[PDB]
Amino acid sequence: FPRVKNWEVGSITYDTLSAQAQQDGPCTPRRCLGSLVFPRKAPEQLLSQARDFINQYYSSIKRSGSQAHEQRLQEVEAEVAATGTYQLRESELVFGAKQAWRNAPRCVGRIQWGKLQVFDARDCRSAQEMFTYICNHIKYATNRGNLRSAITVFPQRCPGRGDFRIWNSQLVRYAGYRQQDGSVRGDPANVEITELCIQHGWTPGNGRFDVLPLLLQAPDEPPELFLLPPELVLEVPLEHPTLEWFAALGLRWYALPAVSNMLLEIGGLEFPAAPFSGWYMSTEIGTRNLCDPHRYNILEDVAVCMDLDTRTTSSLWKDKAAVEINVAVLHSYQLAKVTIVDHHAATASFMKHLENEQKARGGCPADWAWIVPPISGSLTPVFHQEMVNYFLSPAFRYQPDPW
Amino acid sequence: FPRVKNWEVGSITYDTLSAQAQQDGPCTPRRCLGSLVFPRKAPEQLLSQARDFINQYYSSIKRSGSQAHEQRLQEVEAEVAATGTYQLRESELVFGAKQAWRNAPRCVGRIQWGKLQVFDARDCRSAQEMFTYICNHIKYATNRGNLRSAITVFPQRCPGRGDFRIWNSQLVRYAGYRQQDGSVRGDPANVEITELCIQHGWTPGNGRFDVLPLLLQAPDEPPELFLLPPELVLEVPLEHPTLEWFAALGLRWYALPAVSNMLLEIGGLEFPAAPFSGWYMSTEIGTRNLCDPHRYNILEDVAVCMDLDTRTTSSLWKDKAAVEINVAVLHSYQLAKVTIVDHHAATASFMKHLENEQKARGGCPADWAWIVPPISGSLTPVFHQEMVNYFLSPAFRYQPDPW
Ligand code: HEM
Ligand code: HEM
Ligand SMILES: N=C(Nc1ccc(CCNCc2cccc(NC(=N)c3cncs3)c2)cc1)c1cncs1
Ligand SMILES: N=C(Nc1ccc(CCNCc2cccc(NC(=N)c3cncs3)c2)cc1)c1cncs1
Ligand SMILES: C[C@H](O)[C@H](O)[C@H]1CNc2nc(N)[nH]c(=O)c2N1
Ligand SMILES: C[C@H](O)[C@H](O)[C@H]1CNc2nc(N)[nH]c(=O)c2N1
Ligand SMILES: [Ca+2]
Ligand SMILES: [Ca+2]
Ligand SMILES: [Cl-]
Ligand SMILES: [Cl-]
Ligand SMILES: [Gd]
Ligand SMILES: [Gd]
Ligand SMILES: [Zn+2]
Repeated sequence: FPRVKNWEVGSITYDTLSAQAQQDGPCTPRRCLGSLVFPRKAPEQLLSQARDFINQYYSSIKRSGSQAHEQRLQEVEAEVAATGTYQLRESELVFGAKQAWRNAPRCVGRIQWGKLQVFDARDCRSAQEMFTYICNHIKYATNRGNLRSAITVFPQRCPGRGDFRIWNSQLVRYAGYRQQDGSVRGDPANVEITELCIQHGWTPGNGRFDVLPLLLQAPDEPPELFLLPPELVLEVPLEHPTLEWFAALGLRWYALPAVSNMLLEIGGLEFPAAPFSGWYMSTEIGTRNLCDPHRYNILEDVAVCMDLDTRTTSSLWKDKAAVEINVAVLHSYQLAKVTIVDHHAATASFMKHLENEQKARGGCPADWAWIVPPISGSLTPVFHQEMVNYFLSPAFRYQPDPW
Repeated sequence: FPRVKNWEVGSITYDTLSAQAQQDGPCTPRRCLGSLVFPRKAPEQLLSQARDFINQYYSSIKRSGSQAHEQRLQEVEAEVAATGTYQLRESELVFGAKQAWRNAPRCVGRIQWGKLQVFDARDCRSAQEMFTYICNHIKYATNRGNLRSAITVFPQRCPGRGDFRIWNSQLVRYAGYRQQDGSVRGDPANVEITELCIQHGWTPGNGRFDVLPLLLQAPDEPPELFLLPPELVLEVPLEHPTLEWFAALGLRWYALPAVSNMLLEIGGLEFPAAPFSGWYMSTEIGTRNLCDPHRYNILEDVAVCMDLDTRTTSSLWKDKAAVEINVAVLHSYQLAKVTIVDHHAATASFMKHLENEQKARGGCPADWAWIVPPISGSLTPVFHQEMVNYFLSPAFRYQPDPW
């Protein structure tokens, strides 16, 4: 059991849950690979994961080993012998979706993990039904700006059948257009999906903030291109409380972060289409999406407008510009009554989550590199907290792109 | 070999040097412990370490497999067989100290690793001569503000005789006076060594920036107290370029960071006293030392004087105050003409180092959590660089406090 210390307070805890880690991460005693974004890369096997998820579920509701427990087990045995897969009960699916959030080591927002709206789309067929399940997700989750966590679970993977996939990495993304001068107009992260929407017959725009269509894929069919109703996509134009020229930069961002390209794994079952959404932490927008050199890369533009000395690094013009962009994000979302959390509040809440989980299950998988915010690292309490990273199931996992 | 990606550029390398990692770290495939501050804690083993180190030395001078190379291997073999230990040649000690720096995964300053002044103190015989070696180090390294990197190597550990030790964690450190109610006047990080100085006869001040004496330990002797000559301890009064009241906070910091409590390991030999010094990166002073809640903890005081809304996190008052403190540190050192580097220049030079080392050795041991600075993380290039962490020798190691 690894000993983990908080260096600001001096307290000591032991992570006993890590002993239960299901799958293997990339690290070995010879070398640590914790900084890598991708830690890389049947029926008797499926049953072993299915059984242990069922034992988890019944333990969580006290029905440990009771009458319903053994019958659920024998039910799954027969289903897999008959079909090669099995179906989850609706409560097992809700439980599994929440635990997979709960287990996500890179999520700072997990204090909220017990509050998630699960929409069961497992009866889905055709891309037009996908699109309708999706549009209902967006409307429920946006809630006119009072954002609410939700996940929509499309049908699981099963043998011989194609897959339900959402090709977009998020439900709301801005286009990125390659151009003759080499660079990109819009979001460079989305250059690949933007030329795929264009390939599949989408006439493009020419703005830096053109909302992309959806490329939805039903099993064993090409993807179909749907346009989101513009009144369903809530956006926040960015202004600054005191810098009147900030608004003239024409920056904006969207209200709803809805990740649509990860795979949900519950009890050996795999759901390659299960978009989930919550709300944003301010640094995600104002530091990473707007100030990453390979994203909108606006930081020098703001610094020029602030009349900072951009010819020496030691003036900290980069630091001052980033702070005001983050201020603009917080101010604009609050003025628009869209849910947003600043990085100080979020990390403080994650510390409370760590304490809750220490008592609930003896530890908490956490990825320090991703929990610590991308600005003001050591000004937040998570910087001073040692963390243990490991993989538990149910889980959210990366998956190959469909194409 | 592990594949390593830079996400700003897209470039990919493979760290083939990690396959040579001798000593094991704390991670397993089950769980990564990369965020822990302390990752750890006879003839034929000594020989294999000595042989490896000699091989390194002769590769470094492009004379591998030469007559000199084979003869030095045999010579080390004969001395170990006769005495159980051996002595480094002078040239080997210089090379080994530079390689220990080169190998230190938590150091962002390693672009400089070849420029290191190595003072050989292995004939030192008393605490009094120890103090003279230390004063000569400080005088050379300080160089009236034009800082020069240096290390002084005291005698190696050997059987049947105590170690040389410097009890202080750095050669220059401010007193921390622990108060009855748990508060501290001075630097809270130095409360232990402050109480040991007093217990060993030092008459304490009552300031916040009182320079501590040195407790110097010769073999098999209690530590002895030595006062540093005030004229050898260069200090920088802190002022801000545009906030004139900042000067009235009465803050100061010292010019020379000189770590004195780590163990230097070279070719299986151990040097428990081997102080080394370079110059500061400004975030060490302005962010960690002055703004850590468990250090000087000045953030709220500064934010109040700047008239910031400290009642709500979403004002980003902490971020704004931390930036101006960091500006004051850089401005103040530049005004005093004392060497300092800001976190942007330092991290840019570290990216150059990684490219150099990829060519030279096929990889570079790097601790992401320590290389990324404590403010403005994703605004520096190292945030977006995947890193592999591992232990090479020669090495600087932690060791228990001698009391
Ligand atoms: C309720 C508000 C939420 C906030 C403020 C929040 C915050 C965050 C942040 C800042 C990250 C780091 C993402 C990045 O830097 O790219 C993250 C990661 C993650 N979150 Fe949360 N999150 C929330 C809700 C949710 C929900 C509802 C789920 C799923 C049910 C979830 C699952 C995940 C996963 C799987 C990751 C890791 C993604 C990856 O590894 O790429 N989060 N979260
Ligand atoms: C020349 C300018 C240098 C700069 C700007 C620099 C910078 C740094 C910084 C910022 C750290 C992190 C320290 C902390 O957070 O406590 C570090 C760690 C370290 N530095 Fe450097 N350094 C320099 C020179 C040197 C030299 C000359 C040596 C040894 C000969 C050295 C050896 C180390 C080691 C071993 C560590 C790891 C300390 C630990 O693990 O606690 N550095 N350095
Ligand atoms: N895509 C590539 N790299 C890449 C890899 C990983 C990433 C990180 C993507 N995380 C997006 C994300 C995930 C989780 C939470 C949020 N934020 C939230 N607050 C919420 C979202 N939902 C409910 S809350 C955002 C980005 C890019 C490529 C590599 N090669 C060609 S493309
Ligand atoms: N305090 C404890 N732990 C503790 C453990 C580790 C640490 C980290 C200590 N880094 C000090 C340091 C190291 C390397 C470089 C610099 N900076 C420079 N620029 C240079 C210095 N030389 C040439 S360049 C500063 C600090 C505290 C305790 C344990 N038990 C009771 S207290
Ligand atoms: C190389 C490194 O793992 C990569 O840049 C990580 C670091 N930490 C992160 N932290 C968050 N929150 N989001 C990220 O995308 C990343 N990227
Ligand atoms: C818990 C965590 O490892 C600890 O706070 C580390 C994080 N990164 C660091 N990085 C540097 N450069 N110096 C430090 O002291 C630390 N502290
Ligand atoms: Ca100007
Ligand atoms: Ca000899
Ligand atoms: Cl995003
Ligand atoms: Cl220091
Ligand atoms: Gd102007
Ligand atoms: Gd002024
Ligand atoms: Zn690891």
